[PDB]
Amino acid sequence: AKVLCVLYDDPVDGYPKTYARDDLPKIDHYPGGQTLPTPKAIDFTPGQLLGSVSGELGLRKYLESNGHTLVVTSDKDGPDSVFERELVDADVVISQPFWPAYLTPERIAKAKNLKLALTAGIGSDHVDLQSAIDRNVTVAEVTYCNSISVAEHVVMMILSLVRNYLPSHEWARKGGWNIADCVSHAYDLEAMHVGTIAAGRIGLAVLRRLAPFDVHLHYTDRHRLPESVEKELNLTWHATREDMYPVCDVVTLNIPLHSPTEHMINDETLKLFKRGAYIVNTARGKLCDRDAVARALESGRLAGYAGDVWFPQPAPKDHPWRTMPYNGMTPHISGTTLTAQARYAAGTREILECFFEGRPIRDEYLIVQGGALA
Amino acid sequence: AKVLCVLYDDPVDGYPKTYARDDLPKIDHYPGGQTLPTPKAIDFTPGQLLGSVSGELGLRKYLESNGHTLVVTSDKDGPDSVFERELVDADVVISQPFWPAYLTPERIAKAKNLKLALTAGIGSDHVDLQSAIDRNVTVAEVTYCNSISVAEHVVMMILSLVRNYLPSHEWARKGGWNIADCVSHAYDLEAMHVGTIAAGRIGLAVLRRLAPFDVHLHYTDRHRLPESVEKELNLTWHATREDMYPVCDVVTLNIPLPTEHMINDETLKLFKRGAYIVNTARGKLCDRDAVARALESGRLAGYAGDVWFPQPAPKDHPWRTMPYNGMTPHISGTTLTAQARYAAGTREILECFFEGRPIRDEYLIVQ
Repeated sequence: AKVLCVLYDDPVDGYPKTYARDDLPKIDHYPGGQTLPTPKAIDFTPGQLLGSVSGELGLRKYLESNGHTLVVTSDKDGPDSVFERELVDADVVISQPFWPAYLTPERIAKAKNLKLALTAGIGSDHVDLQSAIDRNVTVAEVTYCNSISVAEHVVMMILSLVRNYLPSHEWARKGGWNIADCVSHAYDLEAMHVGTIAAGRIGLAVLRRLAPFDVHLHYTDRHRLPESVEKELNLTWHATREDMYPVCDVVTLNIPLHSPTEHMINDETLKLFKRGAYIVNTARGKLCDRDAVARALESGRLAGYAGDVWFPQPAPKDHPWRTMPYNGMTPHISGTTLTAQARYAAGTREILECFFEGRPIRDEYLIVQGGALA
Repeated sequence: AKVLCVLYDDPVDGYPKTYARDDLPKIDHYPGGQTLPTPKAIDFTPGQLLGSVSGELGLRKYLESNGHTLVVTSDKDGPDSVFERELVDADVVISQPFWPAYLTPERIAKAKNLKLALTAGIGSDHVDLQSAIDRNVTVAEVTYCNSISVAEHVVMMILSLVRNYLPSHEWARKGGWNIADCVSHAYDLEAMHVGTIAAGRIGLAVLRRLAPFDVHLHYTDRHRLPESVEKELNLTWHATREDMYPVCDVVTLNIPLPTEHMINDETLKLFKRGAYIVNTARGKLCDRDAVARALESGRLAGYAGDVWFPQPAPKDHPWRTMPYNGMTPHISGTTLTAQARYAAGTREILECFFEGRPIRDEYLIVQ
């Protein structure tokens, strides 16, 4: 079988020979009881860069020693890409949400051998599920692999925005001091009101991490949490987003998106936010209208905006979110720390081991199986 | 009475006319039950810049309407400074740890009217306590005013170091993308081992905030915590600092912090490869060049903090540009929120002092 794996580029100075640490902290299960990936062996050392082209998710020795071929590339866009060329006979397709190879209906029609579409990470919005069903293609992902990673990124960005960390650090780097210039936009997070639009794996990990900061926690969702959990973390429920925005000092947008309406945060909806509110958006770039946010930060209606998702993606070099006032942006990297890479590389092999050996793939990994959802 | 108050400079662009928000979140007491400052009135709006010379801690109308003198200045260094010249007849001296007016024994000897040395904030290391004791000068501070602020700064700096936030943000700002350059030095904080050198108001606030991240918490101190509290956060006790270093992925130095170059080339050999240090206690707790060398060789994966030696740091201080630093200027306990609290506390203390009523017990260092 031919396995076609799309990964992002190597570092500027080349693939790393040495790393900052020797191993990763021991973790056994996710919050809720789901165990970490359980392949029968790995050919990488946890902590290596696996999501880049030279890392190959640690898969080559496993597949080549079993008679399979592995084609790794970063060229994924357009009909003339390496991906679309190798896709015609590819049995398995692997890519990450951070550098995704889209399986459009057109492309699936061209994939005459396709049997398995594997997401090295979380999310399958790049895969047309209807075409997979019609072609009996299995669609799986490594569920829960980086949910905690995203939650850490969010809490860090909340603190950085409220406390004015990034301009303050620049004063240190440029050789200045300027205490008053640092702190005239700096607040404590304590006792602020923080709300999340979804209480999933990410949203609930964020809620638990914000609690000891003595903030007032709010949330909306499709579906309420048990009042067991609402009691434990002393949460306020809102039936709609719009009911939650005006009471919140900080709003975080994560997945799952109940109603993915593009531009659901725009100039009109931003009138519902308190003056000087903060938004942290890791869900999707087009959830917020690009210029409404930029206007809001330049006018002071928003006191800060941070996130790692953009539109378009990757962002052009003059994207306003790169340099607008009081932004805490990073590239799309939050769920691909070296730690998260070890988990979804292990999960990728566990899925490939189950697939090639004819064993059942984990129930929680499956999105589409044998011609229907799973 | 003449009140001499030293504050830091206004912003480069001038004193602000408008602010990012209209008010501050309501807080009633600190962890432990101590209530926030309770002056009989404040003449400022919570959220204004009060720690700069034009902010004046909101005090001028209060002191001038009562017949007092108020001299505000930012010139505090050397014998020819406004502070040292105005100090000879000063009854009250006020300054913040972030821009401290040092009360040396020489200066205290020159202050023939001095009766109260007030810290707009926490800490009196800039005041020679023996000279204050020998001369019946009261030393007071606004206890607990910014302990939570510092603790937030520490957890924020820990996350930024482990996840490589600042180089990642720099790639975005410069127009790059470079996912692998961002994340080839980025890890999760979950399940790491984190230890603190002191479990005081700050150190214990840091521990409580790290707990839901599923880290393994360690600590040393002069006195153990109650086993009620050691349990709540699954703390591991260490009798000495040295015993704590080798098990820690992250080490934080907090006050009340051998306390002078206790982190040096010999001591750094006790740390795990890829350890992170966050130092908000004092700049000299760490040897300046031993830390930088450790970052250049890869023994340390990150160092962040807001305290330096010397202070303010000269423009070529190595900590400004060394690899994997998360430094800020000395600002962690002077957010607008903390300013509102210790400006109110400063007035509460001055009201008690001039009216002859007892100062709060928890405010007093020397009486």
